[PDB]
Formats: sequence, structure tokens, C-alpha cells
Amino acid sequence: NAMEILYIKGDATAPIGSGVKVITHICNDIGGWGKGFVLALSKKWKMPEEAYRQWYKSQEEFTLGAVQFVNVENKLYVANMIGQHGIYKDSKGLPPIRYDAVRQCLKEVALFTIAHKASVHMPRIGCGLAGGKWELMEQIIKEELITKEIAVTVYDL
Repeated sequence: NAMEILYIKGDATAPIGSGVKVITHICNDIGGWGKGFVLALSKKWKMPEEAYRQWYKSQEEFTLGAVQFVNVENKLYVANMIGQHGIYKDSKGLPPIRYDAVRQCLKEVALFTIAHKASVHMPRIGCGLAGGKWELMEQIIKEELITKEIAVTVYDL
């Protein structure tokens, strides 16, 4: 019980603190990169977007629950986590967010972060158009990261 999610004001593309850092965000499964946090990423680094777009074309494990890790600076990675289905709600009004997919992604982030002695930095992942409910998303993050003593910072903006 040593760790707790930290919430601060700011921009997850400008992560706080020291050591190796992984910026985690939720991507869709159709290769779309044009709305929300991805725009903040691409302002600062071309690599996450380009890696993701190449991944979409490769169709090599481009599936819900999969994660691509890209280096953007000395000691800084971005995790492109495929955690939402499509961009818009489906025919029965189900929002794109897939909580099970996000959890699977976070299991892979946990292993990566442990191996690299890293901390996690994120926006309020899933909130907004993906239709995620923070009270649920937060619980998944606590279970998959915080309980293993991986620091997590959520950036409000």
C-alpha cells in the first residue's frame, strides 16, 4: 500500500520527476490519429504517431490489448495502447472504450515499466469521446500499476 495515483495539473507530454518515464495513452484499433491527446504528442514528437501508423499498416498484432513502446528521448517512452474499438459508438450506442483491452494493455505496460525501472505518466485516459468512466478506469490503473509500486501520475488539462 505504499503507492497511490498522483493527480496534478499539467500536460502528460511534459512529465514530472526523474528516472525512466513511460507516457501511456489509449489508441483506437482502426489507425486513426487526429483527436485529443494524440495531437499533444505529435506537437512534441513525430515518433509515436509514425510508429503507430506503420503498426496499423503492418497489421502485426494490431489488436485490442496490444501495446507499442516507442522511445522519444533519453529516458522517455510513449506506450501506444490499443484500448478502444473504432472512433465512434457502435450501432447499439456502445462507446469505443474497451476496459478489458485497456487492462490487457496495462498488464504489458506493467512488465515494461518494471523491466525499465520506470514510472507512468498519463492524461485522464478514456475520458471524453471514448466514453470511459474515470471511477472504473482508475480502479484498473490501481490494480495493474500502483499495487506493484509503479508510480503513476495523471495530468489534468
